[PDB]
Amino acid sequence: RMTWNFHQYYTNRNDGLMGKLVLTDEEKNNLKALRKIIRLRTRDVFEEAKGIAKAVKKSALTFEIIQEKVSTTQIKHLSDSEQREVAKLIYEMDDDARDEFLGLTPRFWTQGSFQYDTLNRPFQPGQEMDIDDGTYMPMPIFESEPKIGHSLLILLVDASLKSLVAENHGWKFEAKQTCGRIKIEAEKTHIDVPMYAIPKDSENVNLALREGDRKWINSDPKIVEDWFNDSCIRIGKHLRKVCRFMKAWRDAQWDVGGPSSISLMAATVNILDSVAHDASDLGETMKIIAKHLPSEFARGVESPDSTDEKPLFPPSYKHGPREMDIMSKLERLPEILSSAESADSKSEALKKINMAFGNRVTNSELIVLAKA
Ligand SMILES: Nc1ncnc2c1ncn2[C@@H]1O[C@H](COP(=O)(O)OP(=O)(O)OP(=O)(O)O)C[C@H]1O
Ligand SMILES: Nc1ncnc2c1ncn2[C@@H]1O[C@H](COP(=O)(O)OP(=O)(O)OP(=O)(O)O)C[C@H]1O
Ligand SMILES: [Mg+2]
Repeated sequence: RMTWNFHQYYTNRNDGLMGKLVLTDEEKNNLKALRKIIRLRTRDVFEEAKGIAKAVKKSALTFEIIQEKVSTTQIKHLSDSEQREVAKLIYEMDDDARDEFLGLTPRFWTQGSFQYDTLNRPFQPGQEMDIDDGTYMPMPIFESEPKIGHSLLILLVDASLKSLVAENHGWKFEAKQTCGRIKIEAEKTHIDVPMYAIPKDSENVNLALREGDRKWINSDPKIVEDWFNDSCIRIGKHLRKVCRFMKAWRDAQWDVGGPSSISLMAATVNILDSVAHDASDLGETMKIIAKHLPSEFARGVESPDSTDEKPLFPPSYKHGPREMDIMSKLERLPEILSSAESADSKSEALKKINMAFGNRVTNSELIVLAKA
């Protein structure tokens, strides 16, 4: 009953997979420095725009003079039509709207894998690590439209990010449906900035959407943060590790694409909550996760936010080529792991398990002969 054991292959912080995935302190500090840069500029742009609104409260300035004031701020890094729109929105505000804007100071909170500590070093060329830093606009509760304006809020956050891109060589701006993004290719890094409306201080946490039908959706990122932290407490310290490993698998199997990180987390928590496993052998634990993921994904992976009816990964009847590919690779994973376990030699064991996680771990002495 001889096997190969991979517990150190997975967990070793020198040169096992944890060692290869976890950011160095310098890398983490660089991301925190990037976050601060964005936060300070967003703060500044809002103070600048408020200064113009303050002037208009004092005196009903002409549109031309408001434009001139806009053009001397960071908003100058938007397009001509975008600057005109900002000036027009400030010109068009009634007294109550203007007073609400003059009271607005954006707040910030990091979400995603930087926040709950599952951010992996990227693997393939082109792949990037990111930090997701949300900007929050405290304002009165609204049903349909806020008393400051979706359009103005997005223009000002865009102005912030674009002003930074203009000042930093090798930085590039990208608009997404749920965020503005600064990409820094040479640093294999981007920062995503989702924007939320919240009350002036979960049902009233509203994510801004860039294009389409709905300008807002109720999506409180703290629901996911709290669910995952609670899950780590409930299941144990290995949950963060196996979530990292499943994301590393995804990065190795797909250059571009694959299932979302949050779908992997949700399915893995469901499996570990409901299936016996042993944290002293994370090789066996990974095999157990891999055996059960196909069924989790085939039925559709539900969001931990119960108010979100949209699945994190759709059920089988809604699959196209991409979802079919994901199912195929999920089905292959337990077979890869099983073959690695019974390989003829340590070097073949390493070669095989690296077909799941990529050729990152090279130290075959992390794999030891065992019985199972
Ligand atoms: N479909 C979704 N439903 C609800 N929240 C989502 C969804 N996709 C992303 N989020 C929110 O955004 C956060 C960041 O997402 P994302 O960058 O995809 O994951 P992550 O956990 O940061 O993993 P990576 O390490 O970046 O791959 C996590 C969650 O609070
Ligand atoms: N409820 C939500 N639904 C979707 N995305 C969300 C939600 N809440 C926050 N986000 C933001 O979306 C970001 C990742 O979304 P996504 O648009 O899938 O980027 P991606 O994973 O690079 O894929 P694409 O760039 O869209 O192909 C991370 C997070 O900051
Ligand atoms: Mg992220």
